[PDB]
Amino acid sequence: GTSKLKYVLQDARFFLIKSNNHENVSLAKAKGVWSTLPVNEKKLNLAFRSARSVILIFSVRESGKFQGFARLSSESHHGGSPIHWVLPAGMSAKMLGGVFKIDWICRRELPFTKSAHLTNPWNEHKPVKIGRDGQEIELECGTQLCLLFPPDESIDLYQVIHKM
Repeated sequence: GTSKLKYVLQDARFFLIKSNNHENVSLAKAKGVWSTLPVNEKKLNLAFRSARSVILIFSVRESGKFQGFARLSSESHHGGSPIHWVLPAGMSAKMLGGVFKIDWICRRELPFTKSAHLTNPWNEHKPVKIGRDGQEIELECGTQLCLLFPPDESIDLYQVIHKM
């Protein structure tokens, strides 16, 4: 069903994540972590304290798809085991030093062709697929986008709900 999913998304904030490569999204799905550049890291940390749920919606550049979405379960932290991110050109490991823990809500993909009817008021009403890494997605557009994903029957949102 979708009722627990809607409860998790109630009054959530949504952020678009643009990964330059598939490897890092696969690592994130296996390990339940994400790292981003400092400008977005600060924004996510602020958002985490402000809303019952902060949702990251992942898209790998050039893939034409979203690869899933996840909920922040922590603010960023430094000093753990260095995550073996594949680093884009010009990006240093220190730039991804802050690690967020995430709980995946859906690990299925969604093609951009299926979200063409959704525009983001916080990015000039451009289709929600369009946006820089870290672009915030307005509540209604983000909720509807998440509800477009195929159900991920492997995930039990009961544990997620208890962290809210």
